[PDB]
Amino acid sequence: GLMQFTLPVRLCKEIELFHFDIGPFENMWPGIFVYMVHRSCGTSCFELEKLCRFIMSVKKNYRRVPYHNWKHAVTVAHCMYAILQNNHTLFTDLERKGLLIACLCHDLDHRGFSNSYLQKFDHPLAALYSTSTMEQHHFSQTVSILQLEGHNIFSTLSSSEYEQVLEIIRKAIIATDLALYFGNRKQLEEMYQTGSLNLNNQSHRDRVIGLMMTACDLCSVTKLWPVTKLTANDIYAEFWAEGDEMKKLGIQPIPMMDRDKKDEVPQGQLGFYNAVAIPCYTTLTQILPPTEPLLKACRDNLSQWEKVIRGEE
Ligand SMILES: O=C(N[C@@H]1CCN(c2ccc(Cl)cn2)C1)c1nc(C2CC2)ccc1Nc1cncnc1
Ligand SMILES: [Mg+2]
Ligand SMILES: [Zn+2]
Repeated sequence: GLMQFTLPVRLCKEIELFHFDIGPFENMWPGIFVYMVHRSCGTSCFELEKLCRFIMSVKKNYRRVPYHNWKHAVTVAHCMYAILQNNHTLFTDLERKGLLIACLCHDLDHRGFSNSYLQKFDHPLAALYSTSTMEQHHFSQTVSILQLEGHNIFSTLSSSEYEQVLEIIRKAIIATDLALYFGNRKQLEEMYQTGSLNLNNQSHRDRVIGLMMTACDLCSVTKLWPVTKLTANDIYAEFWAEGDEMKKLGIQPIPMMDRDKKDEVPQGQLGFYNAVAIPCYTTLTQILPPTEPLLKACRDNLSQWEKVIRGEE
């Protein structure tokens, strides 16, 4: 109860910032996550013995892949931490609880392959879940760990609140299917621009949480250039491996997943910042102004990718 977590001064300061990198010391990441839950939610939110055990079962069920790994799970929870800390009054006690756990669980048991590849490969998960194939798997894994013994971190909630929080987490994890981002933002854009957006509307709240999850999921594009640059290597490591597996199915992959088409990556990143990233943080800033630093950082990396094409690096 009186056992606070405390980080070194540089991390204690820098972890409040949006562009925070959790660093290469894996054994610190669980403590970083418990510090964030304590500040963002409260020392009373979770039983420390259960949370710690929950955290370590989740870690175990992430795989050793270049990008969609344990570090990504924690990085995505940090972004969600920063948003909730800068938007202090807007979110309920169950949301702040649900959302940090949703972020940590969002990519449980990821194999480094897109939904497309599972469909074309005719993976068993594709027959079980026809859309948002991995995301439904991710949520299924989350429920599996919650139900392990001594892992029910929500055991103080009423039966009804417990159902609410698992509904928050399900929708939250499904929203990280990028296929669903495009329509979600467009609907939020119109609701803002016609001025009919309404945070008391539960249908509206879900969409906003959906956008927050995309924002957090893509947050490697909102770091200082060196972190974003080096994370781009890990993502394409996964992309190029999948392309190889596409070729093995007798399918020429899209250039994004073809390693013989590295030259085209800089231009591919512009399209992505223009088509996906900037629109995502713009709309998010419009609905939550104190998230503006995610937009600024995103623009800074977009500018850096233009410099790459101009041969200045
Ligand atoms: O870039 C991403 N998608 C782009 C789509 C088009 N792109 C493309 C097109 C043509 C060529 Cl020839 C090369 N590439 C790539 C990306 N996607 C995801 C989720 C799987 C959806 C997450 C992060 C991402 N970027 C990222 C950048 N930096 C640090 N971390 C992640
Ligand atoms: Mg995912
Ligand atoms: Zn993810």
